[PDB]
Amino acid sequence: MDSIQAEEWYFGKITRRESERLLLNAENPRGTFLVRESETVKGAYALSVSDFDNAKGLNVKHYLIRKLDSGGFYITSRTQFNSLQQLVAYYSKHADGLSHRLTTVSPT
Ligand SMILES: N[C@@H](Cc1ccc(OP(=O)(O)O)cc1)C(=O)O
Repeated sequence: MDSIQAEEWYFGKITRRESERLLLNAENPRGTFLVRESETVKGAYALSVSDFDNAKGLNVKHYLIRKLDSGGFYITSRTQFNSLQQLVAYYSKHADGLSHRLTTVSPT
């Protein structure tokens, strides 16, 4: 499997604030996204996704991706993935509990 660093949507140690600055671009389709390290939960990841909310308008959603020491990743413990690549593919197809499905890799 490709290392996560080879994936166009993986931005590593980009901060939550830096991810919001990027994803709040009004040109980005709803569901523009990247994956990053979590700043608050060591060893976890975050899925950061451009959104349009009925009340808040343009906003960025952040979903915490937990990593099992035994192997695998999840946002909801009932729905586990063997890789971040599998997780991104799954949430690209359907929201299944996110605000919106993933549509667009954050441009850079
Ligand atoms: N519901 C939380 C879930 C969350 C928690 C932490 C997290 O990592 P970081 O602090 O790097 O954004 C990402 C998502 C949120 O909207 O922030």
